[PDB]
Amino acid sequence: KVFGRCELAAAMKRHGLDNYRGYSLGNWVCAAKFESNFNTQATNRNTDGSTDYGILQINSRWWCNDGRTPGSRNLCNIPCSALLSSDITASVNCAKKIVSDGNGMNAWVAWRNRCKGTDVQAWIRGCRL
Ligand SMILES: [Cl-]
Ligand SMILES: [Cl-]
Ligand code: NA
Repeated sequence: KVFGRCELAAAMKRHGLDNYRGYSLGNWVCAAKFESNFNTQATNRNTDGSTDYGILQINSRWWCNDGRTPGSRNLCNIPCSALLSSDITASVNCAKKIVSDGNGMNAWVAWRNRCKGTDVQAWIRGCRL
């Protein structure tokens, strides 16, 4: 699924991401924009042979099982394919674990390089939320 901006905002807010670990909704929408362009089916292969999945490009190196990242972990205890679903529940529940592991949203490189320190509230402006 390719979400609209406000559509995604509302889904994330419903799942409790707004202000989760102190990160306002616009941070999460900005991270999704630049990680996946709001597309739940986005996938991208990493240098080390792991793959990032879904709207928040969650990495198989640590967080999900894809069967093709030798030596990896599955800390969210899910198949990576669950992160491609039109229903973002699995991506949000796993992102809450990632953002809690110590480095907050710096876990997402696109958030650090394209959202951190910007007007992230622009990402939810206009939304009836
Ligand atoms: Cl915000
Ligand atoms: Cl933090
Ligand atoms: Na894995």
